[PDB]
Amino acid sequence: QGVDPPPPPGPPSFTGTKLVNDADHPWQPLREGDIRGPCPGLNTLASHGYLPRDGVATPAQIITATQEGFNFENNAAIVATYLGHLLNGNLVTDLLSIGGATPKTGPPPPPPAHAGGLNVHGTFEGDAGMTRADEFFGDNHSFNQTLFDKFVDFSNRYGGGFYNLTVAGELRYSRIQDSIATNPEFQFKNVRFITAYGETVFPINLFVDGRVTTDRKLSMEDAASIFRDMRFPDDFHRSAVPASNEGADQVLAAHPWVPGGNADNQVNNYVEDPDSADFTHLCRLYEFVVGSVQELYPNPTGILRRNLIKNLHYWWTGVNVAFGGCDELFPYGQL
Ligand SMILES: *[C@@H]1O[C@H](CO)[C@@H](O[C@@H]2O[C@H](CO)[C@@H](O[C@@H]3O[C@H](CO[C@H]4O[C@H](CO[C@H]5O[C@H](CO)[C@@H](O)[C@H](O)[C@@H]5O)[C@@H](O)[C@H](O[C@H]5O[C@H](CO)[C@@H](O)[C@H](O)[C@@H]5O)[C@@H]4O)[C@@H](O)[C@H](O[C@H]4O[C@H](CO)[C@@H](O)[C@H](O)[C@@H]4O)[C@@H]3O)[C@H](O)[C@H]2NC(C)=O)[C@H](O)[C@H]1NC(C)=O
Ligand SMILES: *[C@@H]1O[C@H](CO)[C@@H](O[C@@H]2O[C@H](CO)[C@@H](O[C@@H]3O[C@H](CO[C@H]4O[C@H](CO)[C@@H](O)[C@H](O)[C@@H]4O)[C@@H](O)[C@H](O[C@H]4O[C@H](CO)[C@@H](O)[C@H](O)[C@@H]4O)[C@@H]3O)[C@H](O)[C@H]2NC(C)=O)[C@H](O)[C@H]1NC(C)=O
Ligand code: HEM
Ligand SMILES: CCCCCCCCCCCCCC(=O)O
Ligand SMILES: [Mg+2]
Repeated sequence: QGVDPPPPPGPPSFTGTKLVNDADHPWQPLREGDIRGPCPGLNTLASHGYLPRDGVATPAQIITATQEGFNFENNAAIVATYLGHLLNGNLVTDLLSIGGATPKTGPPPPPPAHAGGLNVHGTFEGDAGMTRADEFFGDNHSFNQTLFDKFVDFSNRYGGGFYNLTVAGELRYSRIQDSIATNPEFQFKNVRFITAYGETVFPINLFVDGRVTTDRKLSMEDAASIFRDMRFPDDFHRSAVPASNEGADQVLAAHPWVPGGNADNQVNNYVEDPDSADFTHLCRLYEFVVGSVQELYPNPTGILRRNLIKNLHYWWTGVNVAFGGCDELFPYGQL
């Protein structure tokens, strides 16, 4: 009949480096029914058993796994997790697929809500990723070797054969240009505009071994291991401090860019969207997503309403800090 969802975990008691690829968290191959998706972080945590190996988890499990496995900073974890859960999870069973649809999330919600997982395109998952292709081309979730070859090429050209912040700036812009030129449905606004800059520094801040204190750069071997194989590097130690999107501002500054998309189902036709969230208007992202949730859940009652109210509040607790203060919205009132 349903779960009563607990508030998110706080930061871990211990926030230093440690071995995370350890005997208790072995890489294992996929079994029948195991779900993986567009996030290499969550994929790796699932494939090492930091998350349930089937790739379906509670918000609380995701937050603790990202903290334990990578030292993802607590508020960043809260912002990402409840965004994903509100839009793509089952609020009654409190389960989120890190990939596509699965009976493992339990009885479906009332449409147009779907609990279809992180693979669902258009409000969270979006275009111009590093190792995943745009949904327009037919597969937004699988590793794409051609795109990884470009990652390697840009690492050779700008990072001495490694991925570093200079490479991130160049690759992000070039990937936007690829999508402008080839994807007539290309969108780069609202949630995606914000998440696309953070995702380009996560490999530097979180995939580079935490024992490396200076000149942080990711080898192509380690990159392939995580992005393709969902496997921690041998002897991997997590970041020595909680971390998330440090340096994302510099990635944007290297090639200033404005939220928008290709208009009128045509390539090379990018039009700015002045109403979109951007990095000096972050609260628009909060308002936009609350609106999206109302479209998914036009008139909830009972346990569904209760769990929506709670999850919206949990998300706001992270957003309020991460975005430097946003007025909380109450689309369904209070408990
Ligand atoms: C991601 O990874 C990449 C790749 O690893 C990494 O790139 C390195 O980035 C750093 C900067 O962040 C680079 O280091 C800097 O290089 C600057 C450019 O150097 C060129 O020009 C120099 C200046 O020349 C003057 O004099 C000549 C006359 O001889 C004249 O023609 C010019 O017009 C000019 O006036 C020159 O010195 C330099 O050449 C030397 O070094 C090369 C070897 O690279 C050698 O072949 C030459 O014979 C010569 O010894 C080169 O041609 C440079 O200006 C800059 O200098 C500043 O800092 C140093 C010390 O910090 C001070 O001494 C100096 O006063 C300056 O203030 C600095 O050295 C580095 O070269 C990149 N490496 C590679 C391989 O690309 C990114 O940083 C990474 N990103 C992150 C975020 O980590
Ligand atoms: C892995 O990921 C890669 C990279 O995203 C996918 O490859 C891309 O696939 C798409 C779809 O086939 C390609 O898009 C098409 O590109 C044509 C132009 O290509 C040239 O120009 C680019 C640079 O701008 C070069 O990189 C490329 O090598 C070519 O020289 C366009 O003409 C096409 O447009 C036509 O169709 C659209 C859609 O209907 C219309 O809007 C247009 O008006 C037009 O008629 C189209 O956009 C894209 O070029 C591919 N990129 C690369 C680098 O290969 C893989 O499919 C994917 N595969 C898997 C399974 O891993
Ligand atoms: C906390 C919960 C998390 C959620 C809900 C989440 C969700 C997502 C989603 C939906 C994408 C696809 C983005 C898109 O196509 O637009 C993505 C990409 C990504 N995530 Fe996660 N993520 C989380 C945590 C993490 C962590 C901890 C890391 C790093 C350790 C990470 C690293 C990445 C990277 C690098 C990408 C880009 C992949 C690519 O472009 O090739 N994420 N994530
Ligand atoms: C891929 C996981 C992250 C997705 C969720 C990120 C949404 C907001 C990112 C941070 C934007 C600025 C906030 C900050 O700097 O603290
Ligand atoms: Mg994507």
